Amino acid sequence: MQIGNFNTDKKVFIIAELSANHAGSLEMALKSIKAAKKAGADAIKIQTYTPDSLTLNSDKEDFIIKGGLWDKRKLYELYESAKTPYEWHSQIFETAQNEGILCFSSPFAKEDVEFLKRFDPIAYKIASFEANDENFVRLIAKEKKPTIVSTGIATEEELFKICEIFKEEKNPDLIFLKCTSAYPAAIEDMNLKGIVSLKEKFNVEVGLSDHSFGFLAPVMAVALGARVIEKHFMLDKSIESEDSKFSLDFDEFKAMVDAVRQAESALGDDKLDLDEKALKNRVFARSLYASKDIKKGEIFSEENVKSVRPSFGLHPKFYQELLGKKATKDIKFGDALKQGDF
Amino acid sequence: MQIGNFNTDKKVFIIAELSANHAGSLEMALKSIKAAKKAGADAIKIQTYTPDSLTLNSDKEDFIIKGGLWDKRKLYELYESAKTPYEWHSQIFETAQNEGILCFSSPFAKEDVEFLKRFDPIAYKIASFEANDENFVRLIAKEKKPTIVSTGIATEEELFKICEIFKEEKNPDLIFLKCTSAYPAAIEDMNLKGIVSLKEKFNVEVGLSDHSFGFLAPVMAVALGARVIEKHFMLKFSLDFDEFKAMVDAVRQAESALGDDKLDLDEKALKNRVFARSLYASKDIKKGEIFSEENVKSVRPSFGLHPKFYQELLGKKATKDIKFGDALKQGDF
Ligand SMILES: [Mn+2]
Ligand SMILES: [Mn+2]
Repeated sequence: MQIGNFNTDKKVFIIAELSANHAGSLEMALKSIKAAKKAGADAIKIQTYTPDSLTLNSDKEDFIIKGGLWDKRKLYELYESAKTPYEWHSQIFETAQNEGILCFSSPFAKEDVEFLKRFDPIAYKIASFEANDENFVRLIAKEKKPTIVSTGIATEEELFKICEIFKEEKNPDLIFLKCTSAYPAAIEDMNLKGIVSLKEKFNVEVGLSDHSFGFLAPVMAVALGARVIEKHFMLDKSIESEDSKFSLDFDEFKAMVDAVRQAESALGDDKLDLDEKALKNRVFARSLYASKDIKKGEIFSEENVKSVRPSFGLHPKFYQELLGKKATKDIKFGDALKQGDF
Repeated sequence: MQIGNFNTDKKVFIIAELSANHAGSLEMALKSIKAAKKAGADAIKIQTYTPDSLTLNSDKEDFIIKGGLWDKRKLYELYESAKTPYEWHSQIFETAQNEGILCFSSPFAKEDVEFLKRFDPIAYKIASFEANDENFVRLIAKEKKPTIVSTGIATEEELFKICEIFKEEKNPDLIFLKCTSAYPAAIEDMNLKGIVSLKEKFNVEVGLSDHSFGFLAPVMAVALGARVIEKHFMLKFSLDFDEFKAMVDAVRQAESALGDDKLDLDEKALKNRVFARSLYASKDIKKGEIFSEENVKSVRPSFGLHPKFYQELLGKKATKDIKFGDALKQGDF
């Protein structure tokens, strides 16, 4: 299957999430896009929403944040500061095109999709929190583009309902991501084998949305069959934002890309053919040799035939058939047995 | 599957290959066994052979080594110096029990197996070079013990014959290892996907014999389904105590991060579902007003109606006065 011009069955699709790590600056946003391409990412993912896309402008208990940096402010106000403006989208997509990196966005409402259609995005991203919204999922499926869905909070019934919707809307490019929580979350809670379970149960392509640090999660995801890797990206390590705690800077993201690319090539082939190095080591494989001198007409036995290294003699499969036959030639001790010697 | 007292379906069986890294001194060998437990290995594997077990005492071209440290010497001479003497096995096995680590050996001839039977080994190891010897494989398979086999040089036909032999001799504990060559071997040449193919084609347990440095091969092997990791240990391609301990911790890190296939929501996943989408009143709604896009909005948090009701809810009438920002519930329509 293909995302834009990218074959995800040949290379792992590494996505750098621009997220809110532009810190409200278009200059930092454009600087981050070219650096993600320099880091080795294949696509940049921005978030397209307005506060109306996400929540309600209300003073009620449900809509005020508890305990965070916004310990008593509104959800509408939080999403306002972290929003990626519509005004930047023209420059963001064009800057990604100039740098050669792919670009797509994560919408959060119907209005964001209608705005995104003017860019004709190669793919769509459904965040974990919007996965249980069938009407939103159906609206994105009608776009007939590869859709990546985060399964962080979705139940199996909801994941099954997502599949039926994509089959209903005749959209075959559905990808499911396993989510890993950000530290101090423990490694035991990663459950990276859910990548395999997601592929088997729902017959979709699978990937990893990694909010953890290090190489354990992305490197194992490649081995587990994940073909899309998503990591949050920020240009600077002092660029404080709403996601700077679990994001990667240019150095760590480039290092993660190299770790994932090494895993890809180290996955190699299923074929059990003997490589050039394996054939060089097969010289010292077991083979049948003469463990004593054998005159013509003498019969072969355990006493004059021995399975030894190197492999220049008869293959050890001949041992039972060879035993009891008569030598056709004079065989000195240490001679490699050949066909015709018996 | 159980190897001795080790249950291989719960934990990855990490084997430290002592090989000839004792340098011909029993004092160094016993120190290596004590370090394997500190590194986190579950078993140490020694080699049981005499030069007769491997090759012939001959000066002919076939039996002289080319290009190594033994650039023109005999194969018989190399195996004589690198041998693990039979006299050491008793102390080696007794040291393994005292340190709490498992111990088994790699035989290379019939005579070596009969010597090992006095120790009742939990498992046997067939080196790659002996994998094409069906008479040797049949002899080891008849021991009815878990047998780990290196597929480094074995052909597909030979691997099938090993399975047929183990099926013939009714020994079901057959394990195949994928081999990775040592430096200068490239990462591209690893072909670690053969771990899965070995499991699929031959219906055996799979493992990794790693001669490479780093964590790429062992950590990926855990993800690929390997339940045996084999590494050479020394107190050129071996690992010291620090490198082996670092690899063991890396392998155990991979195990815990593998987790479950189960897709149930964990405690952390349930905490984040609070911020899932739900149906709320996006305007004030008087009793008897019909619901529409203008007065119903799917938003965060999740305290309102589940978004599945959006199609059914649209067009129905409110049964009560609903204010803006109110979570929609069953009975509001
Ligand atoms: Mn994320
Ligand atoms: Mn080895």
